[PDB]
Amino acid sequence: PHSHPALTPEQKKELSDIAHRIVAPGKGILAADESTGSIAKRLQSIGTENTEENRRFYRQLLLTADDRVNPCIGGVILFHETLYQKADDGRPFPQVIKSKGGVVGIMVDKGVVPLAGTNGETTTQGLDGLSERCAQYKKDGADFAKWRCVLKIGEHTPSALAIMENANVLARYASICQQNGIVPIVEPEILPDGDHDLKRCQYVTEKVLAAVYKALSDHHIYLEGTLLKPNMVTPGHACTQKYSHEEIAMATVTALRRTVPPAVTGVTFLSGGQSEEEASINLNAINKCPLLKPWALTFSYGRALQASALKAWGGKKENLKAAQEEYVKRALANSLACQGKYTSSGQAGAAASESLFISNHAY
Amino acid sequence: PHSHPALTPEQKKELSDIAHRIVAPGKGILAADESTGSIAKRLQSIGTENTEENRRFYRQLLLTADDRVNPCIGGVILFHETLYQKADDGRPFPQVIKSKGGVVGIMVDKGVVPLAGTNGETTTQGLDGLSERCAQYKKDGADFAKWRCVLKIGEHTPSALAIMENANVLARYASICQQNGIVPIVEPEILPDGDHDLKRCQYVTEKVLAAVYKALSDHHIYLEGTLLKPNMVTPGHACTQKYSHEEIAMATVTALRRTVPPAVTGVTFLSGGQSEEEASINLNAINKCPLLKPWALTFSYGRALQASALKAWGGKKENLKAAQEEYVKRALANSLACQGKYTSSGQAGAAASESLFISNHAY
Amino acid sequence: PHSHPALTPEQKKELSDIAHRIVAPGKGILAADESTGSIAKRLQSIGTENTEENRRFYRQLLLTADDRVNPCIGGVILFHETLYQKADDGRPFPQVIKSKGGVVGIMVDKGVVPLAGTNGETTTQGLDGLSERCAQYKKDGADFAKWRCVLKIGEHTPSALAIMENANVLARYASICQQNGIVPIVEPEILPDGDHDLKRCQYVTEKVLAAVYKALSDHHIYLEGTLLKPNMVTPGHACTQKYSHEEIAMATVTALRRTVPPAVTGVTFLSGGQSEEEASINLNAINKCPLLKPWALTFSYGRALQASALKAWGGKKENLKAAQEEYVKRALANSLACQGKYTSSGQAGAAASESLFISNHAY
Amino acid sequence: PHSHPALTPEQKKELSDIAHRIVAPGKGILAADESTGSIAKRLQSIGTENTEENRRFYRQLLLTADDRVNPCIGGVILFHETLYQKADDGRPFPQVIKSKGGVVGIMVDKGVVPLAGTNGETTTQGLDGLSERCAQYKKDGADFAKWRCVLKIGEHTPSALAIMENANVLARYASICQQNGIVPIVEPEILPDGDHDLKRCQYVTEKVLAAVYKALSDHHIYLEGTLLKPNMVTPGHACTQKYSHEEIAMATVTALRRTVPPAVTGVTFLSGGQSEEEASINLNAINKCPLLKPWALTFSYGRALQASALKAWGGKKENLKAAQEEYVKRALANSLACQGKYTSSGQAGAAASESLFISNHAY
Repeated sequence: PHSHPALTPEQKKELSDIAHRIVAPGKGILAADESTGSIAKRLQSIGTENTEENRRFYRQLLLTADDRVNPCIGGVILFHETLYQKADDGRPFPQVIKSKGGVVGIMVDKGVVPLAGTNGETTTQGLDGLSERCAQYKKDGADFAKWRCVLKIGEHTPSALAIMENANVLARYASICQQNGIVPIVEPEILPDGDHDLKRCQYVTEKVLAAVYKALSDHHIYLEGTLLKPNMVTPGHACTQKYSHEEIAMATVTALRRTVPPAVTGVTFLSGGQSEEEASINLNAINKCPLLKPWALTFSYGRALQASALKAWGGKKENLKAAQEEYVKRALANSLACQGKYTSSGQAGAAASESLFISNHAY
Repeated sequence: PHSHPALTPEQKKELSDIAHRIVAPGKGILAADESTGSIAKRLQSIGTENTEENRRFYRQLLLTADDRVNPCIGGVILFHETLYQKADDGRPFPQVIKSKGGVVGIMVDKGVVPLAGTNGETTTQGLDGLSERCAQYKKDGADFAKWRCVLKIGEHTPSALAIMENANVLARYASICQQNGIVPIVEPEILPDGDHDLKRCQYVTEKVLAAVYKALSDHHIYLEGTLLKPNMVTPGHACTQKYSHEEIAMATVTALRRTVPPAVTGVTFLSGGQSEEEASINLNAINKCPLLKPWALTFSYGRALQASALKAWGGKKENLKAAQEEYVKRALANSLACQGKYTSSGQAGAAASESLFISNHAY
Repeated sequence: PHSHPALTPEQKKELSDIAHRIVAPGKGILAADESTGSIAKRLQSIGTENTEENRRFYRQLLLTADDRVNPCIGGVILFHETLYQKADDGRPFPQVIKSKGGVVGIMVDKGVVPLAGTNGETTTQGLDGLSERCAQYKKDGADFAKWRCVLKIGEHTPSALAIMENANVLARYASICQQNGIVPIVEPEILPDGDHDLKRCQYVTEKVLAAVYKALSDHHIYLEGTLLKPNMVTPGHACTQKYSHEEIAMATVTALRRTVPPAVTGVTFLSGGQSEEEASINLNAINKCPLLKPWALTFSYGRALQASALKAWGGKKENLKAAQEEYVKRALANSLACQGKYTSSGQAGAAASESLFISNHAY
Repeated sequence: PHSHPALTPEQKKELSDIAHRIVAPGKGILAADESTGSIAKRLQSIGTENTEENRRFYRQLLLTADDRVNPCIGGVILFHETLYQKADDGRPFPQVIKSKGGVVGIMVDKGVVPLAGTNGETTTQGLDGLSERCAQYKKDGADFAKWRCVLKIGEHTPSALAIMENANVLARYASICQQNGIVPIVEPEILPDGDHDLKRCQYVTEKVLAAVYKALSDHHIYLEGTLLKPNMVTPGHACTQKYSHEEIAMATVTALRRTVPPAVTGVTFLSGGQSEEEASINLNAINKCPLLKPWALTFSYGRALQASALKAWGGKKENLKAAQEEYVKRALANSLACQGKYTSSGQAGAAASESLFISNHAY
């Protein structure tokens, strides 16, 4: 084949730098990119009703935590609106994040659309005018993007089509991102739904990440300028078998060692519906695993950094400080976790709510 | 693999029915899907302003030609605007087209975008929200769609990536279209720009189409409810070698025979810069080839059907009929060609001057 | 991509001719390429020891059937032993077959081997030193070869690995073949085992062939110099649903129309455990399907052309004439079948015999 | 996809162990797999006849080395003949190797065959009956195999086909090996021929490796029981650009980092026509490269470990020890190089190579 460099030595430089700053030792990613609909559900869980002001206030709450958070938070992924909102003192949100030492992230995909002829599988849209939006985003203080692709494990899922198609689109988004000085977080999300064991999930994970990286190679993606946001290898939510956090750290680290090349700056694990405590404990064991990890293994948590804070806040403006505290605790807990310096109480405790719902809550 | 029917027998029936109505014996397709920018170039050449009224009137001009055209036109591809425009009688253009026995088509892609790391190669965007647009377009009288993917021949083109990428986007588009009852026209266009000869073009056409069809298989596209709009195998527009139309017809038919499966209802060739007369002659000879053709071999012309009409229109009502007649002449000339009944007219007058470069100065 | 002529006009010529002559109207293929072990199993049934003499005589009994078979069979696939054997008159078997108007075939594959990591799947070996063997076979009067890959429909079969593998190995065998002036018959045999219905078989068959022809394209295969020896789309050998001959005919032709490009000279269906009469009846209805078939649709039968002959012989020389007749009559019946001119006393397809799997005993 | 364990936990364990022994810190591989034909040319340069004994004596010379190489040689690759030859003391060669601490290897490929339609490209044969060959070789002390694949760089090479095909064939060989408890060494040798620079080769290497690993994943290969035998990223032999060993080391490790998953136990580079010193120097620079190397970077040298010793022999049986010493020094030198503790420099001024191409004479 004949090379035709998509990026210049300088473009590659900026990309690597940004990536290495987000995953810097002890730092992780705050997933604050809940869409108006996602947040609407969560605000109502405490009794609060959805509204722009409430969203701004809530996001501010997380973003204006005391400086203890600074060494823990390497980046914050935001939703389109929050990016253009301002703190009570009139300082635009990206500036607050930036002054705290982090890089501003943006959710760029436009949701998942079904694939015809599949067993309910999907692909993700958002490629239209992506360049134009990536140009505005960076100009407005965005250094990285996030694009989510969902995969599901079943009797005949994920299919060859689902895997190859989803990989191919993630590769496209990534390519576009780099061209505009944007670092792309490739999120090949395999859903925990099902009763499949640890082996199945691990096996699936290996297969999908294979396709993912081969695709990136075909599309000429600069891996040093990318972050991987995969799922931790765990059993299905309906699996009757209990596994030790070590088995999870094992299955996870192994899948990665077999599919993720060293050039990848880092891996930011998603909480995937795990309780706050559990999320940190697993991330700890993953960094406590004897195997050789060529890249950072940190977090990119959403609910696993907001649960207790949301509850403690309860919409009560007076509860601002009490709510921010919970946020801070989880952040520090995970800061240690991505280093293997975390200690828990063998379970979960307060951070153990959530609850598994099977065909019960439509709303 | 495990089947999961994308379409029910009823959906397939409709699709196969529509695709058959467009490529019926002796009928072709009128491409009137120029966008505000494309049509502008054509209006300014004759001296007419690029106004909505002017575009509307010219579009009407062709869409209201005498009934002799009814048997020649199986479908008319319209641009979003023209689709929602009314004729002087207050009737919506689609109703006007379908009353005259024509099937209404719509252009749904959003243009070509660069592929990073390639040699000026591209891909096509437009998939975002396509289902909602296709579902709605169906509600407004459009029965078929059109999507264009541009490929190019060069020292290192088309590349594996460009081929794989465009082939995949086309299959995505089709899948979506068929889910909304819309018949997809795959348009894997291989540009004639260059100095390459017949052999090379043919060779590339065979690879592009093989890839295109395998992609449709992976995507479970219903081949019976599809039309393939390709380029005719011709040498480059700078090649130094005269080729008889017979050779062109041989190379073209051979290429299609090697890659386009029989189930494909019809092939609608595009002019691609050929003179009106040349488009008719090559299409005529294609149909005259001794090789077995298990699919309709007709046209889908733009400039090759409109060239003389635009010129004979002058941009004023006075030449309304004078122009319509040129269009009528060209269509029935091509109507005969897609059956092997056309007989070369010759060359003497009423030709079209596509841009003034080395002519006149003070007129 | 760029061209590098795999074959020259003269080579393409020779191949196209050889292939067309074998599938000439009314003509089919006799598949007597049973390996020493395979034939031993058949001889054991009639009470005849597996002696090279016995093998030579039986093969002779088939090849020396009077001139009535001449217009019926255009090709004879032999085993390495048979190719070098001589008939009673001292003339070599290929000369015998040749004088009778047929072209000699030879099996070249080395059997199937397991694909580790698959649900008991296989792939086929035989590529090592193939070129050398093909050059020898050619010098010895062999003008076409046979390579068989086995695939199976089941719970998680056939898988992507198997499909990709066999499709690719066939293309290797094919390419080599064309280089040595041998016409390759590509045989992607999908076993009829299992309780899978007709629709399942059609789907898998469609997908397998789509992979096959994409593979041939990648390897630059000359489709006009190739034959396809597929399985008919029939229900599983344990299906409880009863199907008519017209249904299997429609399913087989539809599948083919969706995968086999017009350029492919001919399709030589295999028996696949079908009865002698059932095979010919199915072949006939297939050629009586209203759907346009761009290529020849003949047979390449083994047991479906030998059973009665082999059975009547009983290892007794004096039964020679009776045995050969059972054969001649079988060839004659199929000769009409490939032309769609086969009708038994009743002007309808004969009813089945056992059909146990449809009875109440299969519940 | 669905998990179907190709190897039991103990099978994986055996492979991991073998592969790890071969590339333990400080150890490398001795490449003595020169076929009878190839070894002949070498013997001709030292005025020696290529006979049964002469070859055996030469192989003995290397294998019956002073125990000082015991910590240097992790494994030795033998040709089929040598595997069944015995040393003067009456011990079969594989016995000598084992006792001295090294694991016995055997190259199993049967040479390269031309790919049709390509610009003189190739693929490798050897898969036929490979399984039974492995079961026997294993029986006779073999623990690891070798299969070479050649890919040349040029105007349009390597092609997508050569990459796809060679990758698939390497994976087929790998699978068959692991099935018989043999560690397979994947060798996609990218020829250094031509005037292409450093960047072109790195690019091609990245592409080739990307395909190799995807194919291994598709075939369900156990990465922990495999070794890659790639070329170092070095410019073309006809290139006219001076590159320091530091530039070579950088380009090389980065390529592996972007493709080779950390699970790959080790990488045993090949000399690629390099001189003994140059190979030791480049390997040293490669190991002392600042970037994180998750796999063992060692050697597997033929000429670069025999050159001087071979010359010293010059047929004279007396020269035995003097020649054996030159080999010991080379082994020790490289033993230090595979750890990045080798005193050197490398300047094309004193002891230079064919620097003619860089010379003004090449203008």
